[PDB]
Amino acid sequence: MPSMAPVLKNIMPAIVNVAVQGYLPNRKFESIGSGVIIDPNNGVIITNDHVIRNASLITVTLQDGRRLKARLIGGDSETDLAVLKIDAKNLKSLVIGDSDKLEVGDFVVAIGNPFGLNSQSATFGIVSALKNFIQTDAAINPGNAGGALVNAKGELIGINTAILSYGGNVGIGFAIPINMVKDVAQQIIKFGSIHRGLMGIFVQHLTPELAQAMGYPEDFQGALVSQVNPNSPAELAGLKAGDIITQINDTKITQATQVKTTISLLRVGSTVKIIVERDNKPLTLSAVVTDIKSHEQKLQSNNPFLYGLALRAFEQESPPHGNVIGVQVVGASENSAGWRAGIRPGDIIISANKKPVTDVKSLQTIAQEKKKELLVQVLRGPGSMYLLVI
Amino acid sequence: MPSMAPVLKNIMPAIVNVAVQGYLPNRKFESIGSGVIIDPNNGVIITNDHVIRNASLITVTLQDGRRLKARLIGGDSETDLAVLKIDAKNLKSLVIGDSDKLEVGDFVVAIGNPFGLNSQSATFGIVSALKNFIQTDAAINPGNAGGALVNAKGELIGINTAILSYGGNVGIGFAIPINMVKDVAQQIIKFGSIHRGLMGIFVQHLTPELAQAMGYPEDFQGALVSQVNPNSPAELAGLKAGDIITQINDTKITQATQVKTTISLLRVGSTVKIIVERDNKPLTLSAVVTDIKSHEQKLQSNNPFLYGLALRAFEQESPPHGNVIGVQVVGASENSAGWRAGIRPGDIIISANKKPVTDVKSLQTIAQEKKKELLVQVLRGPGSMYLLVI
Amino acid sequence: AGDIITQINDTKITQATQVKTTISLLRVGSTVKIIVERDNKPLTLSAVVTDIKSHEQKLQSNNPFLYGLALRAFEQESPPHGNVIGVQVVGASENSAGWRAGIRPGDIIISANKKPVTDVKSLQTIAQEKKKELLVQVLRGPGSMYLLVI
Repeated sequence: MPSMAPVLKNIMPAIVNVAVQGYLPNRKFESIGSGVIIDPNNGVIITNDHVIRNASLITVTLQDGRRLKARLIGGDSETDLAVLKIDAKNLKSLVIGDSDKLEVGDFVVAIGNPFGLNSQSATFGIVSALKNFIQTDAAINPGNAGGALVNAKGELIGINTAILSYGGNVGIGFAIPINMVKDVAQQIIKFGSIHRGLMGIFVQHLTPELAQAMGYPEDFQGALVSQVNPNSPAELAGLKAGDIITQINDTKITQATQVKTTISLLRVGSTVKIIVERDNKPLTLSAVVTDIKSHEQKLQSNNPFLYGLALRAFEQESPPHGNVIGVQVVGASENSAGWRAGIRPGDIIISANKKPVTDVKSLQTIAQEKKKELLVQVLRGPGSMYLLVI
Repeated sequence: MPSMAPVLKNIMPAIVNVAVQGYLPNRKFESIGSGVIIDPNNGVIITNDHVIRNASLITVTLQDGRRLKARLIGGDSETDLAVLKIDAKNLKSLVIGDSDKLEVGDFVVAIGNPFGLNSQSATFGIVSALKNFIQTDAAINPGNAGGALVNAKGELIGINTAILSYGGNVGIGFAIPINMVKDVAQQIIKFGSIHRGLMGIFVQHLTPELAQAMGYPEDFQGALVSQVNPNSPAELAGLKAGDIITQINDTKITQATQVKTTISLLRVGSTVKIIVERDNKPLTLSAVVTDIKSHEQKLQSNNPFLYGLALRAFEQESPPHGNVIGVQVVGASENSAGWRAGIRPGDIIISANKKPVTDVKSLQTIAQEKKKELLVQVLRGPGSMYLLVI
Repeated sequence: AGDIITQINDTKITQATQVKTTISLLRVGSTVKIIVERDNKPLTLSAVVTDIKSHEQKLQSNNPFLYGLALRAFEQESPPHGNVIGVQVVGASENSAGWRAGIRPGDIIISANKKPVTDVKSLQTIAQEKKKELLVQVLRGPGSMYLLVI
């Protein structure tokens, strides 16, 4: 007779309980979930960042009734993963699969603790879709989070995370593929965390309708680039709106949504090779993943007194003033060095450092002048005002 | 290791998205569901009539991202099926199974798009019951409608349609057996639609309790005939209340509910052989499926001025009138040639074409008289009235 | 504009609302003889009636994809873009060729059919290239999207 016990038996202790206590800064809360042992010797354990979030104590419980105090090595919420360490020895694991060999229709068993139990719950199904989730109809309910999704030979291939559904299993659960898991695990393990980078690209799905419309076979495949922001690594590398990304380093691109998932795993400083069909010619591009703090910080020292604004040219007969000629503020970043000194949306900058301000460029050449402050002169409907922008 | 991928791989593109837009005459609505390709060369596609209903545009999307405009060849709601055509080529299919070889306990995979996705969702289970539905515990949620239910060798054996359950999968889904599907598909394909017929039979389930009670072994099997309406094909063929239908053309009858499902697939004009145990003697009967419009229309020209009424004999001392002798209207079809001329329920027809009207037969022999109108004389409580029935 | 109507065909015209009543009665194909005052010089004109739905068609035809959308030159310094230049879409008919294709009012069309858009004319120039489609590169806030208009 066929059975899934022969493999499940060896591997259950690899899966653990994860109970969590604490309070949310916006109330006490107990938050129960699951977890997996990926380094029996160092006690390295994986779980969902959402389970352990806002924890003071993280109690793990293995199969043998051992209740252990756990420590959070590091935990990225954007991929909703967290690494854990426990100082007990005599721990078991399971082999770590390769999520890329998985095929829709593969059999699959989810291991976790939905609702209560203290030893563990296992449930059966197939792989139903690949996205960056894995979809499965193997049951997954509250408490399954952080637990294991293993293949027909018992190899860790996924960490179960979400359901679609007043939310019972319904037959649609989501797990992160294990390849991703290894990837974020070592980074967190190693650097203690993940530094995400910027690119300066916006990317949309290539409809055959589109591919064709740009002179391509209606089964050409890739991700259409709609914008490339200026002074962004994407543009340094020499990318352009219109380009179709076909390939990023190793990964092959057939959907837009892939580009974001390949990249948002790269450490700051990572080179990324971008193969990009452009006007039927193929051209390999290299871009550097840079620091989202420094980059912001850089454009700020680049465009100094004027960063965070949205300007335009203005020419109007306006009582009481007469004929207004300045630049018009069309918006203002509330944390902008503009807004702080007083500039609100709607204002007309008709002067700066006692010079006449005509077009947007006339104003920028004035902020060009090396000083510690911009002395700006604004209108605000019927009345004016000077404002000192530092 | 065992797997369902080896077969699912070849057959997924056979299944499609079906999005639908429009408004209900009783509001704009988007109505998403699924669909299957049963003629890769002619682009013949099946789905549930309920998905495509009230559509203006029917957008299909195959696996390769091709978004196609679709046309409704024809669609029967009573079986909730619809045939679709699309003018693209390079389409794949799957083999069409035989729903009659299926056996409770067979493994089975449902393919469709519950909720969003644009490529497709597949889910596993067994065949749980046969009814005219197929029951399965393979997951089925909103958006699965119109999609495929295939057997352990990947052959189309069903079109998933309904769930039992604020309605998630719960493990009880319904698909129409494919044999039925072929049947309605060609008819719609061919004649562009299905003309359902009349019989004039009412049929109930033969309890052993009943079978025995009519002098039969308590494991005799069939459908008990409770009524046979007059001038109905059932009666022409020579059927009778009391008879037990054992067999209809090819099909073998073991439940009542079968009779309705075998017959409501027959084109107007179809002969239907009915084998029927009667007083322990077997007698084969042949009946003709006739037109439900003409048949109504026929009884109407048969019984002319009196169709749609429910009459009875009446003899009462009634102030102010004295002793009333007429026929009593006990009801009236609101769309009856009676009701329109004025006759309401409760009326006493005490005369017609200036002759005395005593018993129901006395009235019918008068409507017998060939003319263009019946001049009828009614009472209505304390007062009377003449009414001209055309 | 600025013309004063004196009479339509034979019917002389003494009031403003005379006109609308006179016309709506005329069968389509007829040939109206409008006589008009322009700077004290009376002038006589020949114009031909046509059907409303038929007309609308002429409007949809003479302009392939930009029908139903109000348009004006755009220039602004706009994070995260830098200095945007394109034509801004002011209004987009509920049933405009573009509204179907995905356009919403507000969008700033920086390129069409792979060519840079600047003034309003440049876009139409481009929209007259004898094509099956218009591929419009819009901006929407801090975001870009490509649209195929048909």
